[PDB]
Amino acid sequence: PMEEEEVETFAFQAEIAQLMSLIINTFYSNKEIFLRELISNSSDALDKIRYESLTDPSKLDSGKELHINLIPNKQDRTLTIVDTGIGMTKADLINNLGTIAKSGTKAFMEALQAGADISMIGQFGVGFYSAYLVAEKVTVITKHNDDEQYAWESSAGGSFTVRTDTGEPMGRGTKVILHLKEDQTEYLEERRIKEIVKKHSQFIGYPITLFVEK
Ligand SMILES: Nc1ncnc2c1ncn2[C@@H]1O[C@@H]2COP(=O)(O)O[C@H]2[C@H]1O
Repeated sequence: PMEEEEVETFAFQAEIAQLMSLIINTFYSNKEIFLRELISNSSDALDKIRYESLTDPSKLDSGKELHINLIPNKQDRTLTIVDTGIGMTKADLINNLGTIAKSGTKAFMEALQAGADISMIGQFGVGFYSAYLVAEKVTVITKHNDDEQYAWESSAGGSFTVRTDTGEPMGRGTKVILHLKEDQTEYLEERRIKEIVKKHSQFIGYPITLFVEK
């Protein structure tokens, strides 16, 4: 019997959409920073669950260990960043990843046309969009204590979708799946992945594990 599923389609805030287009349709050197950005956010989410749980231990019922996994997959050209942080609720997703204006956006987009490195992206608080340096399509699966597991997704172009996730239950945390663009498969190489972790994500304060298929 046929399953039904609710999809909600949202427009990105105008300047996000401008920023997203700028990321996708300009050449940038040094695109490797995208991974530093996503580890940072897991690091943030990880600090959050750690602190929130000192207030309330039961918040770790969804899992005690707080870590980041990196999962490259050469068959489907996805690199997946997994954390056991606080996760995002449906409203966390909609507000935080595209809906609500960010105050840095205009300044950063002026900083790029003046010729700053896309490295600067973190300090303007629009670092998540660096995913678009290397990915044609991003999926975010997220599970917060206070909420059901949701999937956000966007091929840029002005829009993203949210829906309840029907895939594997995660427990608590965030899964960012980068569907990588063809010319960017280097971020599937465990050599390359190790290189950039050690270069840029040195003193994130949670263990990081790379899983290599073979
Ligand atoms: N891995 C993650 N876990 C929890 N929340 C996240 C994650 N990635 C992004 N977010 C939310 O998306 C937001 C984007 O801007 P900020 O990094 O300031 O804050 C980020 C978080 O609020």
